[PDB]
Amino acid sequence: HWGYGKHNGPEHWHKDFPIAKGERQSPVDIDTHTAKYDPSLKPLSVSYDQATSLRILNNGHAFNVEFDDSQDKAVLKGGPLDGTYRLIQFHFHWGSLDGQGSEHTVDKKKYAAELHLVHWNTKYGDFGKAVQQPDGLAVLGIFLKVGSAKPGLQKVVDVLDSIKTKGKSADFTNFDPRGLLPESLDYWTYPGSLTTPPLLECVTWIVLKEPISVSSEQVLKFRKLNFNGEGEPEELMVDNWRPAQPLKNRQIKASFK
Ligand SMILES: NS(=O)(=O)c1c(F)c(F)c2c(c1F)N(CC1CCCCCCC1)CCS2(=O)=O
Ligand SMILES: [Zn+2]
Repeated sequence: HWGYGKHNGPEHWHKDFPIAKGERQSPVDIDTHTAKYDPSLKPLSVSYDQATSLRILNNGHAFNVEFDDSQDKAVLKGGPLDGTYRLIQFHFHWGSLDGQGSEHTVDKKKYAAELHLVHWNTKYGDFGKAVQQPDGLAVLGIFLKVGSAKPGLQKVVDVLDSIKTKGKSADFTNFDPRGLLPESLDYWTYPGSLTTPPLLECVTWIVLKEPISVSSEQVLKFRKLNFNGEGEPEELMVDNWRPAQPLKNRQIKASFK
């Protein structure tokens, strides 16, 4: 029953998930002036050359591209991380309008969408164990602005009509997530949470400074998806973002000056 509506949206989630009011919730606004450059932060190591995509799923929240995570095929290392984190899936959040849709904001600026590449710390053995740990996940967040198309996004765009409604999936092999990355891997980082229920406080967030551009047509195709299942009243899948949460007793670090 949680969702993004008037009667079941972010404002309501604390009743079923009291951690919603916790000490390390995400997303947050990234105040670029008060983020501290940390010269000890390492470059991010994104190793996606052996990624094995399997499937794309509409789970009633977003669309989700899932990978084989039963071996170290696509991993994230370095940056603020001390472990080796395996890619399990990516998904997006987006708006009804080009001027909203991101979860994180930058100096209060909202982007049209935000890509989340989810990785789990291999020292915990499975994803289900990892989400129970304060250093279980590392989510790489990438902003999307509307402008020129992103060619490496088009294969995703093109399959969306085959997963229009909740519970639909489609085979999605040989997708290369390197086509979704910007030129720079400069980043901000802070400790936070899942941005959807169950809102677990298990995530090291790494948000890239440089957005990617996508076209107005690419994001318009995201907005054709449905929150509902087939045979139910149509509800367009838009505005599936949680707003910025209190930073509380946290410092956002920058890898760059
Ligand atoms: N936004 S976020 O990056 O913090 C985030 C996340 F970190 C995740 F790990 C997952 C998310 C999710 F958003 N989702 C959304 C799911 C999470 C809970 C299970 C199924 C219900 C829909 C929402 C995809 C599955 S998931 O891979 O478990
Ligand atoms: Zn997300």
